[PDB]
Amino acid sequence: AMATAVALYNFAGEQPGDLAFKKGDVITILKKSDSQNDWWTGRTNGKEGIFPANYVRVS
Repeated sequence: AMATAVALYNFAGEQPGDLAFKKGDVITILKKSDSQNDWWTGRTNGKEGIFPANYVRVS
């Protein structure tokens, strides 16, 4: 099934297409790369968008 990750920090998701979340939220990964320097794509509590990979820890 899809990868999931725990948010290590808040992210305000302030630009278009971003996913906002809070520390401790469980993010469903829609698509990721193999790198911590990239922008990954996720979903949490009914919204979706992009966020910095290093803000989460894949479970």
